[PDB]
Amino acid sequence: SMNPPPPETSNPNKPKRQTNQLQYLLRVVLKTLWKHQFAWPFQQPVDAVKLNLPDYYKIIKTPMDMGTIKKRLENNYYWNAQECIQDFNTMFTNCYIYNKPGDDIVLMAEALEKLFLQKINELPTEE
Ligand SMILES: COc1ccc(CCc2nc3cc(-c4c(C)noc4C)ccc3n2CCN2CCOCC2)cc1
Repeated sequence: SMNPPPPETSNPNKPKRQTNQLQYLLRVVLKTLWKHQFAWPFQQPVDAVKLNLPDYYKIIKTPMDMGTIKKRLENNYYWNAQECIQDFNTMFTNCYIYNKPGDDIVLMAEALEKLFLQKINELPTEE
């Protein structure tokens, strides 16, 4: 029932670059969701022990959270913008898999995902 180690956030064996899309992903997308009233449950890995979720890591094999995404962006862990977009999508999908329609956390994830999609709509073009 213990938690796994958190996802990696710093990659020493990978080159680094600054693109307009990565700048938007941190400055607009991540920062807009991070400041939202509903952000706390998504700001660090799910602590299944503290929250009394013993089957969480039996069901969710690709955990992801915004604290991880934020550190990945700040650390230039991503080379392609799509790597970051897929991490946001994984985070929302995990919430939907584990929880039920009508659960408060699901409504919160749905509101954050709608906001994510509104901001992704204006992602700049690839170089
Ligand atoms: C006692 O252990 C903790 C552990 C983490 C946190 C951070 C906030 C938090 N993190 C959460 C993750 C989830 C969640 C996600 C995300 N995916 O599935 C589940 C299920 C749901 C709710 C969460 N909440 C608020 C929970 N409430 C209000 C705070 O006291 C506990 C009850 C607070 C307390």
